Amino acid sequence: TLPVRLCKEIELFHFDIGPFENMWPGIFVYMVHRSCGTSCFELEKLCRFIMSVKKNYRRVPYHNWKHAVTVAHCMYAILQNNHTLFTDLERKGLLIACLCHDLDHRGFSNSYLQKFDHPLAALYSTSTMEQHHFSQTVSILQLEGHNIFSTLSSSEYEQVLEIIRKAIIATDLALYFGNRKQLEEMYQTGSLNLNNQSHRDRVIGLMMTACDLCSVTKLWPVTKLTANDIYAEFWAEGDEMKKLGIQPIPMMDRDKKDEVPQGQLGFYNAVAIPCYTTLTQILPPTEPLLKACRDNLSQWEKVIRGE
Ligand SMILES: [Mg+2]
Ligand SMILES: [Zn+2]
Repeated sequence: TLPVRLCKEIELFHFDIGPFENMWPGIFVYMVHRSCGTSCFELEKLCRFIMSVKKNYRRVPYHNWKHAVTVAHCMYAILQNNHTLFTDLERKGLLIACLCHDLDHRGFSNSYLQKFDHPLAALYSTSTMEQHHFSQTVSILQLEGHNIFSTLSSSEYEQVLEIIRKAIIATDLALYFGNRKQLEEMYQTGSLNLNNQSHRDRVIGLMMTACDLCSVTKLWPVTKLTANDIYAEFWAEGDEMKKLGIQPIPMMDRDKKDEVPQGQLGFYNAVAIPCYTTLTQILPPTEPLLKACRDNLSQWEKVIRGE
């Protein structure tokens, strides 16, 4: 059972799962139960699926089990605030996609894998890791007793894997820039229509980006602690790059730590602030995410100024 104090807190966008590690599997079950009913999946199947998903996140500093549940929780808060707008299969597909979105991540970006001719880059040309994370999701669903979508029809089973596949591919940041530009135009003119499937996929796509970057929408002490974990992974990539005779970008160079506040400032102005601004225009109840992002942009502007 979930403690009473958490039941109120889990609904809010700023909830930090950080302090409840032993409760993360149960928090995911509670979010699924609240989002699509107590008989959303056969409980025994769901629990085996969750533990296998947990076992398939590596012990890397950032793209680990904790990140998967953080992203899942952010999606739950979007779905709890945007009732009736999402179908039952979408609510169901999106929570699973979020838990699985970074499965079997090795702490290396697509650029490294594409630059050092890694076997995964030969198999998957673009969105290299995201195509591997989707493959890991399908392999897990196909394990004995792990098929949580057994109750669905053929038509429904193939729809949910498609919601999941597009959702996991939308977590490739390289695709975010164009997707947000198209949504921004559609909204400003008045073309945006959620009944059109292509628009829906785009709206879901940006929700996946919002969820995946939600460490920038927590209270400042949490945002700062997560950033140290992201950088430990980025700096470990840059160290391998140095060993292979390639000077890494500043963001992955541990000798360039002093550029972090300015790098953070640019990531908020170019990536995160526009993401949550566009999301807020389409889904007004998601406003707390933009407000929290703005509060952390102000904290980074304070670090650079010397406050
Ligand atoms: Mg990812
Ligand atoms: Zn992620």
